[PDB]
Amino acid sequence: MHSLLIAAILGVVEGLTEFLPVSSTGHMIIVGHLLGFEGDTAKTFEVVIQLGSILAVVVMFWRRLFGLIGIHFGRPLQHEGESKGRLTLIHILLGMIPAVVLGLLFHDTIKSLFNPINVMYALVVGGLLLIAAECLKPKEPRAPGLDDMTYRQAFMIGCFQCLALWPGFSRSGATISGGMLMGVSRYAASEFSFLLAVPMMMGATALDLYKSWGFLTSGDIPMFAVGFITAFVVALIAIKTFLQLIKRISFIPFAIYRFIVAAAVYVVFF
Ligand SMILES: CCCCCCCC/C=C\CCCCCCCC(=O)OC[C@H](O)CO
Ligand SMILES: [Hg+2]
Ligand SMILES: [Hg+2]
Repeated sequence: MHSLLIAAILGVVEGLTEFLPVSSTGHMIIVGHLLGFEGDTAKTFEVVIQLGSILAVVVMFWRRLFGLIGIHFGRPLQHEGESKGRLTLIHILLGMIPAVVLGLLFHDTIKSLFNPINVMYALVVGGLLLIAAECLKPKEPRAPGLDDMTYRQAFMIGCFQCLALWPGFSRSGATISGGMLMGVSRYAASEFSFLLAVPMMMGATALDLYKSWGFLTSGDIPMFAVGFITAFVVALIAIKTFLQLIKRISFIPFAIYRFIVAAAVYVVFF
């Protein structure tokens, strides 16, 4: 069946690219164009399989996420840092504030940048940003572990998340670049962007799901669900592999891969 085969393909695409700094949105417009799945019903499909990849972070950081909102499951939480500090909900809130304000104020304007030419630019520019963060970051990270992050690092990563409102720029790309430029290690910066994505994306999809709720029907449920859990399985493999891969690899190959994806956006759409 075409409808479910496509749902599984977009599902693997979403689950790989959503948290890799490679622009899930960019990959979605190419593949959706190559599959023929591009209508209003596709943009609502591609936002609900985002919740699938969301759930993966939720599963992977279950005990950490609940500890931030005050629910400690009767065991000490695992410590990830060189200091006696602990990531707190304030870190998350500072990481959310700038992009929330800017995203609210400029909603209509942001929506009008969803062109394929803007996504092409955001792939190149965000790749350059990754290169710059890799070239400019300190020799010795100030926050080697997630629990070493400061309010200032969290807030600055939060301002960098405004760049993510640029369609194609990749939320994880913006926030990991900012993290490394603020002396956060690749690993903790990845971890912090995944944690930050949870409130960000769950309010993003909820917002999109409300404004686009009219499209959903009874028959979407088969398609909407095959993509959802595909994005969940793939994201769980992607995130766990990425967190182990980035320990040894840098972001240069992702930046270069972004440039190849930019070329594809031009080949496919122009
Ligand atoms: C859904 C469309 C496809 C999704 C696109 C995914 C993006 C990956 C692109 C570039 C990263 C390349 C880096 C990953 C390759 C590393 C493999 C490897 O073996 O490197 C490990 C190294 O040996 C350490 O010890
Ligand atoms: Hg350099
Ligand atoms: Hg900002």
